[PDB]
Parts: sequence; structure tokens; C-alpha cells
Amino acid sequence: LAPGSSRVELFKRKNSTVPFEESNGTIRERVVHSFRIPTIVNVDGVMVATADARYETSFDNSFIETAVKYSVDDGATWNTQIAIKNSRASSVSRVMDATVIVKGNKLYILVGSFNKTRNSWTQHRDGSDWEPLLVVGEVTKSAANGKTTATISWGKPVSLKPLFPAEFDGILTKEFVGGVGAAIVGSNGNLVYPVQIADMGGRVFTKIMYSEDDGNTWKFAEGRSKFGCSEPAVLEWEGKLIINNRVDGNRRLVYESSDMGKTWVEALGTLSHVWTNSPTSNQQDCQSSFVAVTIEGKRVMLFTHPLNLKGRWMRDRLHLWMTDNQRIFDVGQISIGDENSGYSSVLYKDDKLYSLHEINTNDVYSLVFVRFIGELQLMKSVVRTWKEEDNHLASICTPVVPACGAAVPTAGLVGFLSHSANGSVWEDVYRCVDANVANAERVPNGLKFNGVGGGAVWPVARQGQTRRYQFANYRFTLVATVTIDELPKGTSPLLGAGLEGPGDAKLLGLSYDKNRQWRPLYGAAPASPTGSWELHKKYHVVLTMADRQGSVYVDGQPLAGSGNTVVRGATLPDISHFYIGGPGAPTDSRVTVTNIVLYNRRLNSSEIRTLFLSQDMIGT
Ligand SMILES: CC(=O)N[C@H]1[C@H]([C@H](O)[C@H](O)CO)OC(C(=O)O)=C[C@@H]1O
Ligand SMILES: *[C@@H]1O[C@H](CO)[C@@H](O)[C@H](O)[C@H]1NC(C)=O
Ligand SMILES: *[C@@H]1O[C@H](CO)[C@@H](O)[C@H](O)[C@H]1NC(C)=O
Ligand SMILES: *[C@@H]1O[C@H](CO)[C@@H](O)[C@H](O)[C@H]1NC(C)=O
Ligand SMILES: *[C@@H]1O[C@H](CO)[C@@H](O)[C@H](O)[C@H]1NC(C)=O
Ligand SMILES: *[C@@H]1O[C@H](CO)[C@@H](O)[C@H](O)[C@H]1NC(C)=O
Repeated sequence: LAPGSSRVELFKRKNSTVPFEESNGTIRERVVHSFRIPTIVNVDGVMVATADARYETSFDNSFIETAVKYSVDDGATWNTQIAIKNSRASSVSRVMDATVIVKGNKLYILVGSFNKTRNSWTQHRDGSDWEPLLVVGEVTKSAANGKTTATISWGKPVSLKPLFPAEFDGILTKEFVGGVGAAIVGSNGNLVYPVQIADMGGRVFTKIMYSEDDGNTWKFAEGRSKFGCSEPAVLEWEGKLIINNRVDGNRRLVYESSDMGKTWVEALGTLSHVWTNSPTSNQQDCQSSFVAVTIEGKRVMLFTHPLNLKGRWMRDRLHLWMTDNQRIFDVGQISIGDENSGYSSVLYKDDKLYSLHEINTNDVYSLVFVRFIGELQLMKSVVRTWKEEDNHLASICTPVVPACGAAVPTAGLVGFLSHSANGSVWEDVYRCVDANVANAERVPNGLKFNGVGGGAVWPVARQGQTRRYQFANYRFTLVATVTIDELPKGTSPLLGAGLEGPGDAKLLGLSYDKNRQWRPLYGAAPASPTGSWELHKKYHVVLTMADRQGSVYVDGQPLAGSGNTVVRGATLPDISHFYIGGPGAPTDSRVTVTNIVLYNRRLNSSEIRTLFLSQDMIGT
């Protein structure tokens, strides 16, 4: 966990007590084997932590009730209750998997309820022992002489089953549950719940169940995920709802929707497929928290997920990520060493960052309450860097084009390599994904390469487990200022996006040859000379790839062949990295490149001219 940060075993396995109330009223303090499925929120000043209180064993299909522990002193002190009771219909009756919403001084909890099944939910024969329960709680935060206090009265639970269609587009429905963890209140005031639906047969999938009348009605919105998507999380971004899904056996799928879920678009230019369940991505996946907060004047999203280096359900190394839907920063591990963590929750309150997440030892589970001093600190530092640079760049008077000129483009400006560097790392100005460097010597705002393999590699698939530049495969705009320093024996590489796989494939890219012509590479079509360039002279290159199409620009003008289809078929390309210069063959590209900019969209033509018109102004 960050140096400075700390934690406390808030819901301690086999130690902590919950007031279990017997059939006939008596209430007894009772030990609880494992506490799993945490969520901690902030109802009007009073901290609320909800969880599965699994009395006898950690297994899903045993006896479970929803416990809370709220507080009015930022964790100094804590009270404990049992928010929802199970039916008590057998020795496995349970309510679980709370998905929580907070509006005003009310808490709307949504849990799955089962009576006697001993197998898990997707494999049930019908939905007859399952019920979707809605429960509301109200925080009453009265005080007393320099000492606030508070109560939470919980209401009888209400079943949502009569409002669940038997059919979705002809998909027979079996059962549903909320996504797990915190959901939200829409900026339009709706109560929105991401929910996971199992059909008759075990296919699972995701949807938005919302309320525009504070709890009284619920509507199942038109759109859905792909099959294999479960435990969705949700937040609102620039008028849109963004739904991050858990995906067993594959990479995490992300969808955006602008109509409260009526239509879903897969977020291929931003967050989809970036995150995953294990280095090899074929393991069971794991719940995540995905929360919109404002830090240092700026709205970012916050995302938690373990690396699972150990695999299966160990869920070691919980991580924390922060993104503005453009850049993605890895804050670090919020958990200690090789401990096995699990489902987590993050909460920003009165300028303090916190977490409530699982720890697992021999499958007996605890919930730790963590204080993110370190992380927050680091988080502000980079939000400061994003604002700081966005604004700078957005404040450069670029030249007026014969019709101050249009702004330097910063929207979806993902990364940028300028002046800061050394012999083996060109650093990202937006502090997220640096460049790996070789045989280079510094020049203002960039590197002059010279030597076998001199160039730089901006990891794309080579990034590894988490793939933060996953976007390039859908669209990108790669920009750079260059000169050719020495003529090439034949043809050498200048700037590109090269393909994972055997051989030496490139998606789109540009090279120069012995004749002083440019050789743009458009997918697998063979390079063919075009134009003229003059050693030493400064050129503005921009490579552009969208709609499976590519274009290359020199001096704001597109070279011949631009627009050529660059990849065939439905699968997205798997870009390995972007190359600057000439990072098998002993490639010695003798060039100097400076100020490389990266965008998650296809900049436009006037946008490209803005950059061409202002490249001697963007540098750090
Ligand atoms: C209803 C239920 O089974 N809940 C469990 C869920 C589910 O089992 C699985 O995601 C696929 O059905 O999994 C997990 C889990 O740590 O993986 C915890 C949940 O409590
Ligand atoms: C519960 O754990 C606490 C934390 O250290 C400790 O004080 C105490 O020994 C434990 N009580 C039990 C049930 O043994
Ligand atoms: C309620 O149930 C418990 C369970 O053993 C019993 O001992 C308790 O005193 C009961 N209360 C009454 C008044 O029966
Ligand atoms: C489950 O059991 C309870 C307790 O008797 C019953 O009233 C409830 O309605 C049952 N319904 C389901 C979800 O099968
Ligand atoms: C080079 O600089 C980067 C950050 O600028 C740093 O991570 C690296 O360790 C430095 N030194 C080496 C060995 O390249
Ligand atoms: C180019 O895009 C910029 C910003 O996204 C915008 O100002 C301008 O209207 C666009 N021009 C075209 C060609 O649509």
C-alpha cells in the first residue's frame, strides 16, 4: 500500500460480531466466519460500510445476511447492524451481493435472495428460489453537545420480481442481480442500477434498471452487454453512462450509452479491453469498483481491480487506476504484498481517499478499511500535471490561417513525449506510458538517434497485462517533428504502428529511402516511393488511422495512397507498439524526432494544420 497510507481490519473474520436476531426477537451477538462483498459510501457525512456477513463459511451458497457498520467520525468509531435478514427458509437461505445507491439521506440497497439452492445462480433450473430484493435505509444524523450521532433505520425489503420481464428480445429470463457495489444517481436525478441477468440456460448479461420516481417504479432499459458479461459497475461521464463489465475468461468489456441504457456502444476508443483478470487473461475475473470523483478541480474516474498474478480466485495485488477517459494512470497496489485481496470499494469524502476491500487467507475473508494518504497525494500530483499541460497547450496562440488561430488540440490528447528524457526512457509528459529508448542522444524536445537499433518503443500490446493504449487498434493520430540526418543505404523506418505477430508487420507507418523519397506503409500493401524530402530539413509527420483506414501526412498534406484500407476483417488489429526511428535487421535509422503526440481519435484536417502550424510552440 502507499508509504503513508494505512489500514485496519474493520470487519475481522472469526472475530467480529453482528447482532443476529433470532426467530422470536432475541438478538444475540454472533461470530462471523467471513465478511465478503464490501461497499463503503458517504450518506450525508456518516460513513456507511455494507457487506455479506457469511456466518458459517465463505461459500456463496451458505447462510448469509447483509451487515452494516456506519460512522459519524471518519472511522474513529463504528456501530454495527444487520441491514437485511434472510428468509431463514433453510440452512442456506441468504441475501447477498449488495449493489448500493445513495440519494440524499437515503440508502437504496439491492441484493439477491435465495432460499435453499446449493448450486450457483446461473445454473438454476428456473428462478423459483430467487428474488431480487430492494431495501431502503434513512440516515438520521442528529447530534448532541459537540458530538454528532446518527441512526439508520432499515425498512422491510421489497421484492422486485413482478417487474422483471420473462422475455428480453426473446431471451428467456431466469434471474437477476445488481452489479455489486456502488451504483449512482444520474445527473437527471435517476436512480440507476447496473444489473446482471442470467437467461434460462446460464448465459449471463448486463443491463441498466433505473428509476425516475425515486424507487417507486423500475424500468429495464433497451440495451445490453455481450453474453459473458457479469457484475457490471457504472458511473456517469459527460452525459453518458459508462458500464464496465466483469468478464470471466477474457478481457474486460466496456460500453457507453447516452440514453440511459436504451442503446449501448462498445467503448473501443477508450476503456474497453484495457483491463483484465490475469496476465494471460483466461482466469475467472473479479468484481471492480468504478467511481466518478472530482480531484483538484478535475473529474476523473477511479477503478480498482487485482492483478491476480497467482490466478484463479486468489486475486492478489489489488490496484488503483485513475483516468480522464483519455490518459490512464496506475496509482499502485492498495493491498499489502502478495496477500490475496478480492472485491474492493473506493470512497472520496471531504478530501480523503479510502478503501474497503477483501483480504483472503485460506478462504476465510476479512474487510480492511484503508486510508489512502499516499495514493491521494500521488493522485493530486498527476491531476495537477494534466490540468497544467492541457491548459498550457490550450493557451498557445497558434497562427492565423488565411481565410490567434484555432487552439492546439488537446481533446483526447492521450500522451506526449517531448523534452524530458535520458539514455533509456523518453518520459510521457502526461505521466502514464513512457517510451523505451536506445542508441539516443538528447536534442531540444526530443532525441537524435544514432546506432544499431537506435529508436524508441512506445509499448502498446507490449504494455502487457493492462493495455492502456488499447485504443490505437480502433483509431489513432500519431504526430511528430523530424529530420533525416543521414541517407539510408536503402529504405529505413521513421515512425509507425507495428503489428504483434511473426514477421515484421506494420499497421500504418512511414519510412524514407536512398533516393530521398518517402515510403508510407499502408497495412500489407507494398511501400512505393512518393515525393521528395531534403536531408536536414524539418518535417511534420502525422499518421492517421480510423475506420480500418490509414493516411500519412507530410507538412500538413497527405501523401499518395492515404485513405488506403489498412486492415481487413472484423477483428481489431493487435498493435504491438509505436516506433519512433528505428528501434532482426541491424536497423540504423539516422534521424532526429521531437515532440511526439498521441491521440485516441482521428484528428481532422484543420486539426492537423493547427499542429503543423504550431510545432515549434508545443514543446516542454
Ligand atoms: C450469486 C453468486 O453466486 N454470487 C457470487 C459470484 C457468482 O458466483 C459468479 O460471479 C458467477 O455466477 O461470484 C463471486 C465471486 O467471488 O466470484 C462472489 C459472488 O457472491
Ligand atoms: C479480535 O481481534 C482483536 C484485534 O487484535 C484482538 O484484540 C482480540 O484478541 C480478538 N478477539 C478474539 C475473538 O479473540
Ligand atoms: C427467543 O429464542 C431464543 C433462542 O434460543 C430463546 O432462548 C430466547 O430467550 C427466546 N425468547 C423468548 C422470550 O422465548
Ligand atoms: C423464500 O422463502 C420465504 C420464507 O418462507 C418465502 O416467503 C419467500 O417468499 C420465498 N420466496 C422465494 C424467493 O422463493
Ligand atoms: C532514465 O529516466 C527515466 C525517467 O526519466 C528513469 O525511469 C530511468 O531510470 C532513468 N535512467 C535510466 C537508467 O535510463
Ligand atoms: C475540426 O475539428 C475541430 C475540433 O474538433 C473543429 O474546430 C472543426 O470544426 C473541425 N473541422 C472539420 C473539418 O469538421
